Amino acid sequence: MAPRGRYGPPSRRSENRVVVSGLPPSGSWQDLKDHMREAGDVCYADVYRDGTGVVEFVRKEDMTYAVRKLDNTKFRSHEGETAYIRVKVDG
RNA sequence: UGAAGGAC
Repeated sequence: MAPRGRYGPPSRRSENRVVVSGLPPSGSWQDLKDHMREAGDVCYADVYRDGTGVVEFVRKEDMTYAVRKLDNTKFRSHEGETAYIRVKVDG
């Protein structure tokens, strides 16, 4: 998606970010959108390969919704396993 | 996170 082969804003940018912690080592930015889609129209995510990452939606209200209904609930990844996530406000 | 995105 609109690559540049160099450092910079990855692909979808944001406005209303929230952390996603407790994530399995299987997680990635690609799978975070494929699941927070429940909370709303997530458009960007980022991952730190260490059990933490971030995600954002087209509307800031869908974000606080993702850390009140999609916090402390199941999440899934391409590796074939699942774990809870502890969404946070941002950091 | 050696530098970005659909990676599988």
